[PDB]
Amino acid sequence: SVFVAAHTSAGKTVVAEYAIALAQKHMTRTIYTSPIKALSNQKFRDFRNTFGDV
RNA sequence: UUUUUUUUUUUUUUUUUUUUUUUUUUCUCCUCUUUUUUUUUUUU
Repeated sequence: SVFVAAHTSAGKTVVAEYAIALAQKHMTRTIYTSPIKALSNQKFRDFRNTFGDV
């Protein structure tokens, strides 16, 4: 279990997409929670063309 | 000078069967009178 306290936004997302890529090697599922509508779809768009299905 | 968030119309389909109209009651029952019975025959 990891807690992160930093300042840059995308810098914290590296471990997030590390876990996301790690799930498909484990065949499990992951949930991403974004408590704002604009950011909720930006990560989906970022990871759609990047890999897999979101 | 009034921001931000609260998903939606149950899943399933590629199961066998070798009979035949109907169907099941009603009891014994005083017949009145000119008769033997006439008769061939011919014209259809």
